[PDB]
Amino acid sequence: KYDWFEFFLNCGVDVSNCQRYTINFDREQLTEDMMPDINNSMLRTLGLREGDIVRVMKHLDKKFGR
Repeated sequence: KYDWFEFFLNCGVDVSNCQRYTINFDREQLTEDMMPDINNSMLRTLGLREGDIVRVMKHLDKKFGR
């Protein structure tokens, strides 16, 4: 099972939100292979705060060379 908590922490998300977002990603069946498909709309659907959407997308864009 993918460690979403570590991923959010590495994005600079605050520890409380890391817990909440991990619960949500796990429940909603998000996996590592889906990371290239993640966009702002989806993160908003998954309940991320606007600041955290920015942080996570900045990380993913850097990861995937965008």
